[PDB]
Amino acid sequence: EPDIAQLKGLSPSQRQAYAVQLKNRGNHFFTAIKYYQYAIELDPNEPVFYSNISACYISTGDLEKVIEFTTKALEIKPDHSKALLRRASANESLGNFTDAMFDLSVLSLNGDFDGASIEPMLERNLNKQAMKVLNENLSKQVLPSNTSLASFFGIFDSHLEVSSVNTSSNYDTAYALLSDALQRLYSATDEGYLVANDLLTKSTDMYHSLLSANTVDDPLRENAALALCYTGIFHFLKNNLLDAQVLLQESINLHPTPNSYIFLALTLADKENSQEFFKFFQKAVDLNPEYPPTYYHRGQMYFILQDYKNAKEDFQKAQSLNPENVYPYIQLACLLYKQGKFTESEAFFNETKLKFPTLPEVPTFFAEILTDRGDFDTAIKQYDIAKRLEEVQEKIHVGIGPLIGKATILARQSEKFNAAIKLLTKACELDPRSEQAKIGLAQLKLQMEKIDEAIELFEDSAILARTMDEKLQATTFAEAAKIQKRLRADPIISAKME
Ligand SMILES: [Cl-]
Ligand SMILES: [Cl-]
Ligand SMILES: [Cl-]
Ligand SMILES: [Cl-]
Repeated sequence: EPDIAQLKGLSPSQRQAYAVQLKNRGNHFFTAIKYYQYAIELDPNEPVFYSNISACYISTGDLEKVIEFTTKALEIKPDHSKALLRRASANESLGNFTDAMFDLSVLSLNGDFDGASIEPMLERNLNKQAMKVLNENLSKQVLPSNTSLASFFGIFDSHLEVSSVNTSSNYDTAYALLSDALQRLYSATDEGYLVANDLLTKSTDMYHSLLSANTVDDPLRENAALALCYTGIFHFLKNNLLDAQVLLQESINLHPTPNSYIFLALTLADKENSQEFFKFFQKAVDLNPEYPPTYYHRGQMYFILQDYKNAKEDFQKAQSLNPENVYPYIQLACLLYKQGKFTESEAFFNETKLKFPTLPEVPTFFAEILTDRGDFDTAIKQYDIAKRLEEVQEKIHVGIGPLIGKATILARQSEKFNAAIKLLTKACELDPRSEQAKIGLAQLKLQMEKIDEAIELFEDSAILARTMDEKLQATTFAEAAKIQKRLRADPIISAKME
């Protein structure tokens, strides 16, 4: 109704004075947008007009307009508390979680606001942003670390496995390759795992071809089942659960074996419903009640489930079937510890050490328990002993586990900080597929303000991580650090961060 174009043609002072009057009218209509817009048309240099309009759009629910006009207020007064809080809210609603965390971060730098009163919204936006990025990445061929692989295959009898290839077929022209793949697998070396993965795939292809012919042997079917079994579990280790189940069932259909059932159970495992897991292991036991790895793997599930009695019996059975394998001893000692029986656990570890004096598995798992007890001094010494034993072994036993355990004690103890960096850097070099090593190193990079390097280690770690929870954890660290990068990139912000 007032003629704004006409008022626009008046002197700056008149326009400024008329604009206050227009804004005043707007404030009344508060009982509005039209009058604030009029005010802005006349004097675009008053943040009050923009902040007032943005309050209108909150009322009307126009989120995009709230962003537009809070931003206009903030261009003039970048620490306008009301505008920062409104823009963060609208941004959170629109799914712009990074922009919400940036404005909430700037807000906290205002000493008028208790950091603790803003942290819950920073945290909520961070978790939303991590889940957004994780889901995007999931929506749009790498092995676990050599340390993890040595651990996974540690229970099996290397010589038994390699010898399980049948040389009596009249049709099997492929078995030398399967024999080679298993020899390389059970070498427990860096080269071994890489080689095993490619050679098991190639073997499986060759068996798929031989099985397609009109003439096939039982010895042949058994070798094909064995290739499929190990290729299946490699799929599982590569986080390809679907192709894992397919090949493992193919294997079982050809020639049911304990390993085939153990590997299938592992692939489909879920502690929150256990029934199928235990049926698969009972069938594995049926196929060979004297096979130690069946009982050991079932004991681990009972352990996870806190069925300590059944876990003890299964580990004892694995132990009695193959007393020369250190793993059932370790788990028995760990079982004692988790039941609050540290003194018995410690005695069991000491007896195990006498039986296996050169194996770093013993001090490594014992150091883990001491760390859990807060006995950081003694844990360091046990990690030191494990590290020295590991370095001199021919095979991988505990891999970089000791370097990680020691660095982690040193890093949070706090001089030693450089010692922690050197340990974790060595660990990353020795076992480049270890997400544990990358994440530990990234945490220290953050503390010395190498944020770009942190981000890269975190993101690489999420791609490496196997479980959804571990992928989400590493994504969360990456997304948090990207916010840090963004804040540090503004020198005014960065000075206030000091
Ligand atoms: Cl007028
Ligand atoms: Cl204005
Ligand atoms: Cl999350
Ligand atoms: Cl080590």
